[PDB]
Amino acid sequence: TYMKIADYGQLGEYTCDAKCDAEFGEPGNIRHLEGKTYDYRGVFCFNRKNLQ
Amino acid sequence: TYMKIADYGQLGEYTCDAKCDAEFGEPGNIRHLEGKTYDYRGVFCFNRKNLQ
Repeated sequence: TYMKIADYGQLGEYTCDAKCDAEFGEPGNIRHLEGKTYDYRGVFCFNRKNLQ
Repeated sequence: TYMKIADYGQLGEYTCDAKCDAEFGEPGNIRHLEGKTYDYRGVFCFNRKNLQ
């Protein structure tokens, strides 16, 4: 698994220079998603004399 | 007791040189049998003066 940072939120807003506080902004998502892995295999035979 | 192995089995068969296997053979017998032993004894007497 791994992280999938989606979109940075809008944090600042350019307020007026009188208020003694900021204003809330939109958050960001991280979307911790995963993924699997597959396998590959096979076989093959032989004789012993027919190979010597 | 002692061993009495009867007869060695027939193991090999001169098979064809294509099959990836042998063929089973007859077994052998061992006949763990026993035997006892007998005893032999007797007595004979004498006088004492008549022997001096």
